[PDB]
Amino acid sequence: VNSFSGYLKLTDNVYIKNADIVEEAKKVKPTVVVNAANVYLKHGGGVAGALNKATNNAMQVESDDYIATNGPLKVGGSCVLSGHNLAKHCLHVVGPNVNKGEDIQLLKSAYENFNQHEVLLAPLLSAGIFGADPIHSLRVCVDTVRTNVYLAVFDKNLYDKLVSSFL
Ligand SMILES: O=C1[C@H](Nc2ncnc3[nH]c4cc(F)ccc4c23)CCN1CCF
Repeated sequence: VNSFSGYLKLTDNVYIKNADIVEEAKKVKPTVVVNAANVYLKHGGGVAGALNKATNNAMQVESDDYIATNGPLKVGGSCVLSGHNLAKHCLHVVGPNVNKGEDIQLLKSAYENFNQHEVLLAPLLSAGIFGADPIHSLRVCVDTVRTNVYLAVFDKNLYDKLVSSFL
């Protein structure tokens, strides 16, 4: 039993809700919140900009030190950093950004990072400003993640479409 509330159950391990991931993280304080990161951990907009803003820019400060030490992530890769006031940990995961021409096949590799964590609160990878089809992202999530994932979808219209079209 966990503290996630109001989710629709899609499969044995995947759950979905129309929610602001920032507000959901602040309420649940999950062990792991997933960020929709880029390879430079520049949290300017989308989910990343919102999460970082909620940390009062502490996420960005920590991320800049991470990059200065380690260099950029790979597309499809991830790193574990602090969750600040939102979660114990933040798993920064880089899905391909279609608006940069990145290979959508890397979306499966991106979701594989979730399997290193027993339970996660997450957005749909490569959705929103990353330019991928969210219906496809949900399909890849369900077919790749085996651990327990609680998906927050900000847009109510998109949420209803994701549920109604789910196979
Ligand atoms: O709403 C969503 C889903 N992403 C989110 N899910 C949960 N919380 C979120 N907070 C955000 C804050 C932002 F500035 C930008 C995006 C999100 C977001 C996936 C695609 N989509 C439609 C429009 F992008």
